[PDB]
Amino acid sequence: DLADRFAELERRYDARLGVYVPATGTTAAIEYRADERFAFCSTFKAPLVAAVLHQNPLTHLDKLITYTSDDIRSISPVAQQHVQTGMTIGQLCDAAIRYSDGTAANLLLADLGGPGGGTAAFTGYLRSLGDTVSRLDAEAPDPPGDERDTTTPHAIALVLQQLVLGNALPPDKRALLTDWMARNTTGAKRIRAGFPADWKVIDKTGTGDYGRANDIAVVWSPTGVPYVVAVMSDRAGGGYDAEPREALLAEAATCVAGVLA
Ligand SMILES: *C(=O)[C@@H](NC(=O)/C(=N\OC)c1ccco1)[C@@H]1NC(C(=O)O)=C(COC(N)=O)CS1
Repeated sequence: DLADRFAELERRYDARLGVYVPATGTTAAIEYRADERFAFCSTFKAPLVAAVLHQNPLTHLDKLITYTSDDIRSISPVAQQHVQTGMTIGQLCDAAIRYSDGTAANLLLADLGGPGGGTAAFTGYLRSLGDTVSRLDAEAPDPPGDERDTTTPHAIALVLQQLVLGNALPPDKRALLTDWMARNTTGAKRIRAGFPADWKVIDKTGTGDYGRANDIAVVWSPTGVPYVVAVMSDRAGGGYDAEPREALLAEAATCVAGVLA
């Protein structure tokens, strides 16, 4: 029984854990706290890039964006390296997904445009995909329970499913998004750690205060059967400085993989 295993992990890591895997041909949906709200953290950057791709011709990826000192307000491993030259939209998408770059995400939000520095248009994009649940309210750089900047494992899984496996994006734009997630550098110790090496994993991570650790993935079996895996967690019991625990997500993913293999 998965629910007992998930509950066991919650006690181990003094955590709240949310899990959703959408149903397939032969597997029922896996769900644990799947309709509870958890902070997006950086996981919004995957649908954000989808929004930017959708909104523009593909050659918009070549548009150079300039930025300066006061735009670097959050963890931005790539954008800090290129502040003196600027970065193209394509480079920003790359950084936002593969390095979870905060500045890159803010600039992409600004590119999408509109009220709240792009957060309203980003939320509008999710609504267009039938997601009435998620909301983005602020930029990089939220107390536990607060509904601002939250999604649910259920909602974000269905969004990722449409983006990667469905037809939310035309194939050419879909492949750009899928490739960036495939080449992600931040996810080795999360969902990836729970699935055997002969399963393909693409993902976008999220990490925050109050022990927040997320990962959203699409995985493929050795025979090419895809599954969407959304795992979210926080550790409110440790306060603001509670350490995020990647191992919680690795273990949750291992339990899921055991059911799907
Ligand atoms: C997105 O989740 C974002 N994280 C942050 O910007 C955080 N603090 O600013 C409010 C934060 C808190 C703890 C760590 O960062 C970026 N994303 C990610 C990510 O995992 O996607 C990280 C991850 O660090 C890892 N791998 O442990 C930090 S920056």
